[PDB]
Amino acid sequence: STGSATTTPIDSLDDAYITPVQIGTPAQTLNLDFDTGSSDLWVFSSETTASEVDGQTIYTPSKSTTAKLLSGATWSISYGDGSSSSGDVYTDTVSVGGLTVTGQAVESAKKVSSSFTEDSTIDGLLGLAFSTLNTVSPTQQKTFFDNAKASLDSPVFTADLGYHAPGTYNFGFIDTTAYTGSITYTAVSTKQGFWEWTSTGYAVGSGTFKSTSIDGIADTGTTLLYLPATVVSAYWAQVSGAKSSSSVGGYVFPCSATLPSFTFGVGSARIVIPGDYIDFGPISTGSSSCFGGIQSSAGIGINIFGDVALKAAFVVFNGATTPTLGFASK
Repeated sequence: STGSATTTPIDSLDDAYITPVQIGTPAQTLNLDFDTGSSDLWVFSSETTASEVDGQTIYTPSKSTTAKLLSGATWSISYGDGSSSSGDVYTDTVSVGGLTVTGQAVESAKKVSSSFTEDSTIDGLLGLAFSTLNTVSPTQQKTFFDNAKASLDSPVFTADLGYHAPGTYNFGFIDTTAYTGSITYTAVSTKQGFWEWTSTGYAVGSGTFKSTSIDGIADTGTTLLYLPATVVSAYWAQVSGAKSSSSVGGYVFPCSATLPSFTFGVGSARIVIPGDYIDFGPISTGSSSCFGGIQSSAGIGINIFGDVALKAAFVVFNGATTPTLGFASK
């Protein structure tokens, strides 16, 4: 089997992307944030504290003939940005782009933090990291991909995120028309539960590529590219007027600047992020100061190849017995 679904930016900055997902019988379609940095599929629901719902579409398990309550089970998750959610657990039929998993754990939110409430466009998350990170207790549950894997034509999914445009998540096949040149594959460590890999270096604009190992995670659920302070400083030093602002929370630059590209290494191959992808717009409405899309990972504890990096590539998440990542230009 295979699946193919379009993913759409939630706003004009590509802050996140939403993908329609069918849950239950008859189908209830919710728009979920596919997150290769986590491993819970959780939704706003009929059980979510009413005051914490503001415009989201909810899953109502009592209207699904295939929903089953997982007796006694609970879940509770906290994300890197300080957001969180928690609740109880159903299993139900879940379909993505024509690919159906029966008995998928669908985690129903009883509580969500303010950032989730305040985002009316995201109806929940669909985790695509390794199932070892799943937060269901007492017994951890499998991700959608983990459950689908054996049935897929090939044990893979691909992320093809657009810049200020829709893109695609495919399951079970590689669309050879969706990228230029060849896909370079690189090793993955699953030790921390992420799609963790080692980039071979970087370049700033037209500068010569610096060969240096940068361990980090491929994370579709993180907006920006978070890299070591040395790398990030080297980038912003090439932008006139750029500076790190503790009050704003990162590097800012004059909105009139022409941003250089940023290149990261995948083995001997190179992915070039155009300068425009690094512009996240005015720090506040009407400001002539803009927020940068490459920021320091110091204090996160891990480097994160988020959407700013991933949307410059066609990315293969290879879930074979020994997982790997592939990157191609496009």
